[PDB]
Amino acid sequence: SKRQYADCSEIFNDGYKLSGFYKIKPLQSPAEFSVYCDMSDGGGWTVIQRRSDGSENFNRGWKDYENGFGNFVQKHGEYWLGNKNLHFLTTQEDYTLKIDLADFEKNSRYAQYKNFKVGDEKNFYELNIGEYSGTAGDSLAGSHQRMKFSTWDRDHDNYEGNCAEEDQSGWWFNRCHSANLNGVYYSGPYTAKTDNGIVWYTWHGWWYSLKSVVMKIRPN
Ligand SMILES: [Ca+2]
Repeated sequence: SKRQYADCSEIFNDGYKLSGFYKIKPLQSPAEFSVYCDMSDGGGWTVIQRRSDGSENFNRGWKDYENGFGNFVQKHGEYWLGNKNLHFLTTQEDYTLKIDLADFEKNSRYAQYKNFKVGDEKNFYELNIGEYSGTAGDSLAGSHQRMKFSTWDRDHDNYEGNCAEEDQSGWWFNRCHSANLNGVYYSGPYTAKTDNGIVWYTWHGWWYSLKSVVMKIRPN
């Protein structure tokens, strides 16, 4: 006789108002897992990805991105929740995605997308996003195309080479000059053979890497 919570909004609505790591288990997820719950923006945000200081290596393969990786104890650690957990999370409810972005110049923006859904493994964790809102600009647009997740070892992009092999990261890739929040952690402006930093091109360039990123979700 144990109690399980489907996501962070159920935790917040049940009276837990403190931000931090909690155990949740989406309905069809076979096992519970630790997740960061951000309770500060009206409460009940389940953090699915975080970028903070460049500590974690995001240049991983398919199964690493499938299972999740990174730090799950530190308040400001970096992690990727995991594509299978993303699927189980988003399939149990209709969710809004919020992306909080910050600068190396004390500035912040955000983007919000309705109807955030990640498909199952057989469909390559396809990304579904709805209408855009916010202040960062919509960098996930080029009703959006339905793109599949790609890693260096599993190429599912619309580019001839391997997008994920060049950006050293997994993402829902289309053509590698789009936004990528799992890119290499640089300090603002950066130089390389490709734009493989953490980019939100509507706000900063394709050659300015952001300071912190928080991708979180909450029911609709
Ligand atoms: Ca390809």
